[PDB]
Amino acid sequence: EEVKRLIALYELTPHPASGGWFRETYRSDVQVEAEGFDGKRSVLTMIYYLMQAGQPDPFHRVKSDETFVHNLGGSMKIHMIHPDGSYSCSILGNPLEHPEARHQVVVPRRVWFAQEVDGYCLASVLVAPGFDFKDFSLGKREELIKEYPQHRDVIMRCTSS
Amino acid sequence: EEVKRLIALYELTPHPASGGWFRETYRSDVQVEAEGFDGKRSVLTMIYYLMQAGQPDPFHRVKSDETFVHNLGGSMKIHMIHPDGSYSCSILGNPLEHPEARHQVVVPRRVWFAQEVDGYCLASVLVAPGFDFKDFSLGKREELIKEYPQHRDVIMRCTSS
Repeated sequence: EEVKRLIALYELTPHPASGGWFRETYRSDVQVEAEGFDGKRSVLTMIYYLMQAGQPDPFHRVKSDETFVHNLGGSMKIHMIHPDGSYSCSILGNPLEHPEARHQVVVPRRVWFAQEVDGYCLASVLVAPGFDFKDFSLGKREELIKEYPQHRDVIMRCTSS
Repeated sequence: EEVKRLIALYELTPHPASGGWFRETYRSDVQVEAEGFDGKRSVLTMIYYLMQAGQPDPFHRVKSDETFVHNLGGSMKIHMIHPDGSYSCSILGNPLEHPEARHQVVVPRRVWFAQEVDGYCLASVLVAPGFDFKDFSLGKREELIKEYPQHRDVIMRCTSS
């Protein structure tokens, strides 16, 4: 597989909280303070992230804008549920093959998001201020359905029991 | 051309200080203070940047790490001259086609750098702290040769008279 060659070359490993493969490749020396964050943070972090068909990356949330950039493969569907209860969907990919896709997608801070692919996709994902486990939340199925009953179907598909 | 379709779709325009095509697509709301910068700065900025054969992007320098990410096309050669006078070269591209190329390249703050391609390349380029004209320097041919006489050849090729 091309997938296996990519995993070997970029030295990726299974992601604890999801279905894909990852590695953190960069973490900035420069540290900054920001309102709403508990303590100092790196200004920027970057990973590789690779996904396959059949396993969604379940709903999750952070305190920073998160920037997705397309490297190789098919399209990636990014689901979003905003604070006011509205839902949207952005397509990450190559517009020369898929006219409504784009090479860059930014998901706004504090939005609940999840993703799925039809083939495989290799992306680079960045966050600023930089990633810290204290700023991260994994979504709970029953709590999400309680808050957003109008989105039961998509929530069921992109969460664990 | 595929190049012309890309310019139209992503709405790019000629870059003032170089040979390629660009547009700033993202600029973070969050502002931070950092030692060595004159005043507050955005935490992160992003552009698209597209290059063609025959025109180099001439030597230049900034105060932040700069992160290159490969989207489409052939390989891109990134020349670097470090503060201690040493020279290095990184290849941005797809290792499935070009075994020594990589999809991500980070150039360290305060390094003089330039680039060239053999075909065409579309990349996404990010900087943190975010870009501000007061942090930017365009290299002068005679001043660069005075400081780094051992690198006369490459300097001649990647600067204007």
